[PDB]
Amino acid sequence: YGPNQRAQKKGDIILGGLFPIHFGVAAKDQDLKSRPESVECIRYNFRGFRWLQAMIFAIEEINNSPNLLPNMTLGYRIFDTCNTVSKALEATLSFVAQNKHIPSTIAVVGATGSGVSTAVANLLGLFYIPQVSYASSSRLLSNKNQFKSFLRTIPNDEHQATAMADIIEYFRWNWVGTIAADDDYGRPGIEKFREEAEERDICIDFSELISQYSDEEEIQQVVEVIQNSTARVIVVFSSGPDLEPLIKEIVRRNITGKIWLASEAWASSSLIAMPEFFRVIGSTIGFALKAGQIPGFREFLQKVHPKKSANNGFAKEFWEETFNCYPPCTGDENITSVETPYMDFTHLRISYNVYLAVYSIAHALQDIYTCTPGKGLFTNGSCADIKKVEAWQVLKHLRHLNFTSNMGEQVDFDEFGDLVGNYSIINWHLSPEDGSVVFEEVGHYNVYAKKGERLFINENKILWSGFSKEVPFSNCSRDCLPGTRKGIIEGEPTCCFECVDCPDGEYSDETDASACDKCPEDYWSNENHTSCIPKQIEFLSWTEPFGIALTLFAVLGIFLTSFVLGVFTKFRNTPIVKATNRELSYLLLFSLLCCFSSSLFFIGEPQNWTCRLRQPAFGISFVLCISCILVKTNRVLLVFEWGLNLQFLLVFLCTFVQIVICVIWLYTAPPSSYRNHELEDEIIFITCHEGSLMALGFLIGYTCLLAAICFFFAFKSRKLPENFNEAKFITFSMLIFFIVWISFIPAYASTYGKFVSAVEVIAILAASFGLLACIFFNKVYIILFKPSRNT
Amino acid sequence: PNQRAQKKGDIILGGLFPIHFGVAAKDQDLKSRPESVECIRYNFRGFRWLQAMIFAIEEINNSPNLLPNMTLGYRIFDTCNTVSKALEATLSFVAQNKIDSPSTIAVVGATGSGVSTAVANLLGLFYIPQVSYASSSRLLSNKNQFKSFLRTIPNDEHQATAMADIIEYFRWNWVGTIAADDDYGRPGIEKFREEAEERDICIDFSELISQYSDEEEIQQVVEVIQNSTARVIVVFSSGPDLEPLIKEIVRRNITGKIWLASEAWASSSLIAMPEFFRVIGSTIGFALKAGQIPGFREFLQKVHPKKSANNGFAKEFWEETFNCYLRPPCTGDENITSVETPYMDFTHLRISYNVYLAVYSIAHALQDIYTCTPGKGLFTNGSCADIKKVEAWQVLKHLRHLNFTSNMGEQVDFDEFGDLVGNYSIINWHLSPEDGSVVFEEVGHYNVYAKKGERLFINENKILWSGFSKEVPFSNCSRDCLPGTRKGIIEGEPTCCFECVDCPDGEYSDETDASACDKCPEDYWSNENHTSCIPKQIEFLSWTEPFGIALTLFAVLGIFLTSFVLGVFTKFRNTPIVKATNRELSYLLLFSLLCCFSSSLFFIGEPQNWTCRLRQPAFGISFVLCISCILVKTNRVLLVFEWGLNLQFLLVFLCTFVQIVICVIWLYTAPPSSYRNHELEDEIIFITCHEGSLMALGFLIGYTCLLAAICFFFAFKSRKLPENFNEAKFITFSMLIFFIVWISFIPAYASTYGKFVSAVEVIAILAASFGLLACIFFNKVYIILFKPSRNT
Ligand SMILES: *[C@@H]1O[C@H](CO)[C@@H](O[C@@H]2O[C@H](CO)[C@@H](O)[C@H](O)[C@H]2NC(C)=O)[C@H](O)[C@H]1NC(C)=O
Ligand SMILES: *[C@@H]1O[C@H](CO)[C@@H](O[C@@H]2O[C@H](CO)[C@@H](O)[C@H](O)[C@H]2NC(C)=O)[C@H](O)[C@H]1NC(C)=O
Ligand SMILES: *[C@@H]1O[C@H](CO)[C@@H](O[C@@H]2O[C@H](CO)[C@@H](O)[C@H](O)[C@H]2NC(C)=O)[C@H](O)[C@H]1NC(C)=O
Ligand SMILES: *[C@@H]1O[C@H](CO)[C@@H](O[C@@H]2O[C@H](CO)[C@@H](O)[C@H](O)[C@H]2NC(C)=O)[C@H](O)[C@H]1NC(C)=O
Ligand SMILES: C[C@@H](N[C@H]1CCN(c2ccc(CC(=O)O)cc2)C1)c1cccc2ccccc12
Ligand SMILES: C[C@@H](N[C@H]1CCN(c2ccc(CC(=O)O)cc2)C1)c1cccc2ccccc12
Ligand SMILES: N[C@@H](Cc1c[nH]c2ccccc12)C(=O)O
Ligand SMILES: N[C@@H](Cc1c[nH]c2ccccc12)C(=O)O
Ligand SMILES: *[C@@H]1O[C@H](CO)[C@@H](O)[C@H](O)[C@H]1NC(C)=O
Ligand SMILES: *[C@@H]1O[C@H](CO)[C@@H](O)[C@H](O)[C@H]1NC(C)=O
Ligand SMILES: *[C@@H]1O[C@H](CO)[C@@H](O)[C@H](O)[C@H]1NC(C)=O
Ligand SMILES: *[C@@H]1O[C@H](CO)[C@@H](O)[C@H](O)[C@H]1NC(C)=O
Ligand SMILES: *[C@@H]1O[C@H](CO)[C@@H](O)[C@H](O)[C@H]1NC(C)=O
Ligand SMILES: *[C@@H]1O[C@H](CO)[C@@H](O)[C@H](O)[C@H]1NC(C)=O
Ligand SMILES: [Ca+2]
Ligand SMILES: [Ca+2]
Ligand SMILES: [Ca+2]
Ligand SMILES: [Ca+2]
Ligand SMILES: [Ca+2]
Ligand SMILES: [Ca+2]
Ligand SMILES: [Cl-]
Ligand SMILES: [Cl-]
Repeated sequence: YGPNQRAQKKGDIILGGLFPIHFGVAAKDQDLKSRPESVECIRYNFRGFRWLQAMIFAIEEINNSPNLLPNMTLGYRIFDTCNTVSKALEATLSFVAQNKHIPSTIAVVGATGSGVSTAVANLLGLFYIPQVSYASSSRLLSNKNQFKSFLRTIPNDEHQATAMADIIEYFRWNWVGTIAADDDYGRPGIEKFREEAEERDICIDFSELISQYSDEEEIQQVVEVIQNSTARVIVVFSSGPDLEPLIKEIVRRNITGKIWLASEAWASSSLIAMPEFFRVIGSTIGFALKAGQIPGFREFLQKVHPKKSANNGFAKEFWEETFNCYPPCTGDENITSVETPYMDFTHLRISYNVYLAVYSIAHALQDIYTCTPGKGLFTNGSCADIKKVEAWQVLKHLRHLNFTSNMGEQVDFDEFGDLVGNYSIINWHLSPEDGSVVFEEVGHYNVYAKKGERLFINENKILWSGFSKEVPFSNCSRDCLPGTRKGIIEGEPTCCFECVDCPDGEYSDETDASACDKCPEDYWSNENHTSCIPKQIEFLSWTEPFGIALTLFAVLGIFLTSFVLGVFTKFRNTPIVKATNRELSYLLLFSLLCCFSSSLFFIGEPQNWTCRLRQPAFGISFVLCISCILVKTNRVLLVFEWGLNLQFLLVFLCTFVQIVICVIWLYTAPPSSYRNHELEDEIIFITCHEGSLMALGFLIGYTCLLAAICFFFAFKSRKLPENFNEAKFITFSMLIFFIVWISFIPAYASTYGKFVSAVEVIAILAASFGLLACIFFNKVYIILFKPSRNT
Repeated sequence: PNQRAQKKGDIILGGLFPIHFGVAAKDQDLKSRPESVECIRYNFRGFRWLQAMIFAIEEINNSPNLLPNMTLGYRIFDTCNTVSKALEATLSFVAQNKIDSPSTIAVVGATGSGVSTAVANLLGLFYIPQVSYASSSRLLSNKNQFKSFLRTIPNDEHQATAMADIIEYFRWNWVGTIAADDDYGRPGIEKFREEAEERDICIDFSELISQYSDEEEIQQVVEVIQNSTARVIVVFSSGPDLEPLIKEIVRRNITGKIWLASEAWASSSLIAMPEFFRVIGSTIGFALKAGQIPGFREFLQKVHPKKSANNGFAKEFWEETFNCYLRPPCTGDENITSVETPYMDFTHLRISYNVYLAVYSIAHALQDIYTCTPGKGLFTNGSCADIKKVEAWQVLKHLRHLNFTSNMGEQVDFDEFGDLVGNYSIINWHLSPEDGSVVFEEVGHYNVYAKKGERLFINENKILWSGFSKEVPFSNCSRDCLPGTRKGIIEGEPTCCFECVDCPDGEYSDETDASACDKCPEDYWSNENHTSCIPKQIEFLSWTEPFGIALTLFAVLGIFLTSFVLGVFTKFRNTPIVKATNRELSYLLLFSLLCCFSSSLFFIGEPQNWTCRLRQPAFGISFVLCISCILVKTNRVLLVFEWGLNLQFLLVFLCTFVQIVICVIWLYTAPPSSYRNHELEDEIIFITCHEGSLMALGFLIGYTCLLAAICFFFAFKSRKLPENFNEAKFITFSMLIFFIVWISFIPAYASTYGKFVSAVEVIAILAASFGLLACIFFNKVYIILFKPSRNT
């Protein structure tokens, strides 16, 4: 006969009912020293009584409506579960009694716990009795090979975990921790969330299991792992009662920084949503089912009375727990005078599910009632009769039930027995009028939209941590700027890293970089390694300051030479001084002008033209000059041997020799004007590799031997003072030439491109200048100052 | 139910065994009234288990001491591995208590964690002891919900720990998981995921299966298995819930993986088939420890459908064995020893022993109830119960405090969670050479009593991989990191597969699998392979150095020449024939030159503050002395312009001090610093000497050069006064050589590093002073060695 505290009402058809009027049982572990007696449940739950009242109201409204099942009445045998499996199981045993004078229940609306409903459906489905639950939302109840006769008016919990992952990815967090009740409601949900979050590149720090029967040390361990971690977001998948101990311990230890992502079961629970817990838990964003509309329901709630309820048996205990009677009292108080979750509501969510379940079973019964004897759902097109209806026929009609909810909706269960709905997203607020926690809706989750466009959050209503209004930071490691790269911290997950600076020559312009990048050769990483500033190029320039000095020196040399040439041109036909060789004079002067001009080739970038011309350019020009001044010496060879052609002919041997060398590189290995940087790695010199070294040596040596013979012959006879004994002058000249080159070799041996070229040009320009000077200074002086030209 | 094994007695036990493997797959669309479902495939192992229970019961009934005059009856049913059959059997068990709101006292068995949960939810309602023998889920240890559930099989958390330990023992880190979607696979796989994740082991994929998943789910699972690179696959499932996946695997011929079997299917007969074995090679599984039930086999060899009225399962057993009918009509004369079945083709009793132990434990609980004495009982006030009217909760209370010895001499004692622990044997699938059946050879041990870390013990010499090879396959996400490289993140992949990037020059990485390169200190530099660093190159002139050798020999030759000429004078040193000049000035100049030369001693090795801060000013003073001496050497027309010739000495001993002045300044203002510098080479450390005070060196050098310059001007302007070979010209040419050398040598000092800088400096000095000495003496020495014409 089941328990004695129950709600009961007769009728042709009887429906079952399991509601959590209490919260749990008295935890007195029977040591079995005596016969174990029936355990007792302890706490009270006004929400559960609201649900039971909703079911009773639905049945009464069905019995009152004249169209749905006329000339037939609905009865019920509603029991209490106290949220435990033992009570539900004894109740269901009282249900299926007559199967194998007692009424035979045809349908069961209840089992609000996914652990409770599992154990109930295991037993009901053995007799094929339809069980229409309203609040059990575990996914395991979708295995229609196990629970053959289980339907539910509440959506499955897959979309809830998906929505949790979507919310976490929307605020751009990647470091969270998960808590789930060690039950059939938290385990599968947390596993689904784990996979959905790992596929979205989200890292999970810790994962713990709790329960209302967990001892104190395990709660200590959980609080420790919560405190010892850096994750700010905590995804809780549990119900009110199985969460209350952890909340009490967290309030006692005063952990304040975290953010709670509430699941639907406890996001609106009065056990948790109280101010003293609110000050500590801070910000909670949770889900909620869609509201309902049961017109005329409040006026039914306001009529509950202990004496006017013979059918209802829990009304007495309700009166007691709400007024503390039997301190005996009157029984004529007002339910509106005290504030309890009973009528302190604005949106009916689970009560609407109970209403809908009762109405769906009534509609299946009507469907069986309005049959046509030819188009039935059973074998041979036959159909069943409502006077001897059995449970399996009602199950058959429920599987194919498809009707219209008074809100103008379509109600029809899937092939997995469940419905589907679109969640509201609420965020906990503190009412400035009362102090109580009030749930304000801030977002929506439509599950029909395509994957990726389902969530809609209105961020300006979310109140963060009570005061501030910017999204808190809950990443593992700080995201560091461009110029740096991620660096593995071994042991830690893929979301936690250090970041190391990029070396020079590599850059990174992106945030969250995986590696730095080498830029092309003529580019180089800048001072912040964020962008390769185009590199600089090494060579002498014309606007260059020291290049300016050099070029002005060259111009002055040419000016002096040409002006002296013109001054001669005054006396150019007064052989008074031209007792020397006129043509040799002009030739030497022009050779010097051109050698000077050669410096044109050392002030800018070398194209093959520039380099391979300039170098041999000096060669020929200076060699001409030297040979000319040399032949300027006494005619000893002429004395030893058809016009003076000889003199010209003489020079026009030596010259060719070196012109010879030029042509060789013209077709063997001409110098290469190319870019070189390997010795600087930051700036690219533009140098000119010698075409054939030893052949340059040969050239220079030939020239120096010509100069050396000139030197020897000018000195050895340097003491024959003819017209101021220019032997000595030219000797001193050739020696200056020697010394300059000598001393300047080192620099050429120990320097890069730029100053190498600069020193080379200085050397040449100045040496030729000195030659010209040493040869003319005296003569010009005398023929400008002492016009004593008779001998 | 109708078919059952029933025997009467004073005390009744219950049993639940999977005689069949499952029910006939047929979906009732409920067009008609549903009827009793039927079971399809036979299970000889379950029948051996049932026979073990019956054998234990009858043997206890035959013992004189254990339950002396009592009698044990039993009512054994079949679960068909489904929940509905078990639940209707249970409803048949609790009929006596159900009528409150043939009473059994205890039930032995569920065989399945789902069946166990569904049964214990109902049995714990009446406090009836349920002693399972194979239910190994961890959810049944929650004694707040399953009050009266005891099991004689170890829990399955140690099994997940053992699997993680095996994986980290064979050095794998890229694995994948498969689980049955029931109360046995899900908790085990979650526990293994935790245990692996804490050991830094990666899990590539994670799937769920069941015997009811249709072709598309299995195809998606096989796609996930194939499109991955993990070789090791852990499987937490039973035989039936794994058979479809195995069929699909053997059809698609996936033939590369390594299977880590859980206990349920490691020794299963549905999976251990020779045809499946070709593609499921290299199977490594767990097993319970063997038992000894003496006299069991002979009891098995007596089954017969006629002489078994208590047992009812014998008829279908014979029909399934001989494939007969009681199509060809059957006859009770066959030989159960002829056909080969999982019934009698066994070698170790592992789950039959658990049934034996469960029955014996219930018997010993009843015994403890029986040999109790008043005042020493366990119930209220020390009171004790009567065995002739024993109730279920009393046997439960006695079972919680049960402690006895097995037939093998071990201590059976249920933990406070109602489960006794045991070791694990570790087997590996082999192929029998004779017939061809799969043979399970024991290759390892797992002791749960040893401390964490030294529990596993594998014998590598017996494991054979893939049938032919004998080296452990490679199943890592990425190949290892060789020395000289470092790990590099791939943005999307998990932590255990990376890339290999090279350490830059200046950093090395000797360790394998290094997360970052290390920079060697100031003294060292990376190798070529960036493996270890070697010391950075030092930079300075050395004495054994070749060019240092050339320099030092030049210095020695200079000193030799000077000193030899000094001695040659010493011959004529008192013949003022040539000494018409100033004797003492002569000696002073010669000594100054010898010492300036000797100064070169300070440019051939590393500078200590001594060396640098002495050498530099060393040249200063020595050469300045020499210059002033030769200078004063010119006739003092200034002296005429101006008590002994002290004046001359005094003269010089002004100028000198000036520069000695400068020295003392750096002596206490900023003396040069002999330090190491490398920033311009980064590979070899020069050992240079930063100037103490630059502009003051400039002042010093300038003072010296102005002295030289006045000497030059005065020697030339009068360079045409040929007194004793007009040495005015000689000394002028000298001072000019000095000038030219310094001029031309400035550039190198301006454009070079340490080493050749010092070398050029020393060359310059040495040679210049040499030339001075020469230009001043060559002629005079020549004449007084060759033309001794000294009269005027
Ligand atoms: C925490 O880490 C995540 C990445 O794991 C960051 O999310 C990125 O945010 C930027 C800016 O919106 C996006 O461009 C990226 O696409 C995001 N990454 C991914 C994978 O979507 C997040 O910004 C970090 N949190 C903070 C405060 O910076
Ligand atoms: C799913 O959430 C969405 C959000 O409103 C609801 O879909 C809307 O319903 C109304 C009426 O059909 C339309 O005006 C909107 O256009 C719909 N939005 C979209 C994107 O289609 C819907 O009501 C929710 N699901 C249920 C069963 O109510
Ligand atoms: C599990 O672990 C070992 C088996 O390897 C058993 O301990 C050994 O038992 C024998 C005899 O009992 C001793 O001689 C050894 O010294 C033991 N070895 C160690 C390391 O202790 C142990 O008995 C097994 N546990 C059970 C319940 O059988
Ligand atoms: C696969 O990855 C693991 C992870 O390191 C490697 O394990 C290492 O193996 C060497 C050799 O014994 C050990 O010295 C290391 O200590 C191990 N690493 C860790 C963190 O324990 C393994 O070597 C890799 N597989 C192969 C074939 O190289
Ligand atoms: C401008 C100069 N040539 C310069 C530039 C190219 N050449 C050179 C020398 C040395 C090295 C490296 C080394 O050996 O250390 C590389 C190049 C020396 C020149 C012009 C005309 C006639 C010359 C007659 C005689 C010497 C020079 C002459
Ligand atoms: C050995 C030499 N001193 C050398 C070495 C140190 N000093 C120096 C010069 C220039 C720079 C950098 C720059 O300005 O480019 C750095 C150091 C020049 C010396 C010895 C004795 C008397 C001297 C009298 C006059 C000049 C030199 C004298
Ligand atoms: N889905 C919840 C049931 C539930 C929904 N809302 C609730 C509110 C309070 C308690 C329980 C619930 C479960 O599986 O347990
Ligand atoms: N322990 C398994 C059942 C099991 C163990 N060993 C077995 C051998 C054969 C069949 C089933 C089993 C479970 O929890 O369900
Ligand atoms: C709890 O922690 C917060 C952190 O600031 C602090 O403000 C508050 O005073 C603490 N309250 C108690 C009771 O410790
Ligand atoms: C309760 O008492 C009466 C009867 O219900 C009602 O009119 C009254 O408004 C209620 N009291 C309050 C404070 O609302
Ligand atoms: C049944 O479902 C269809 C569409 O699915 C809808 O048109 C109809 O209104 C539903 N109800 C009935 C009674 O057909
Ligand atoms: C199956 O896989 C194995 C290994 O690749 C190969 O030898 C064999 O040919 C494949 N096909 C069949 C039918 O076995
Ligand atoms: C047949 O039964 C008996 C056992 O007593 C014996 O002849 C023999 O063992 C059995 N046959 C075979 C092949 O074992
Ligand atoms: C259990 O039995 C053994 C053998 O009598 C004994 O050693 C032990 O003390 C007993 N009690 C416990 C708690 O083990
Ligand atoms: Ca309930
Ligand atoms: Ca990923
Ligand atoms: Ca609640
Ligand atoms: Ca780790
Ligand atoms: Ca079973
Ligand atoms: Ca099996
Ligand atoms: Cl509600
Ligand atoms: Cl076995």
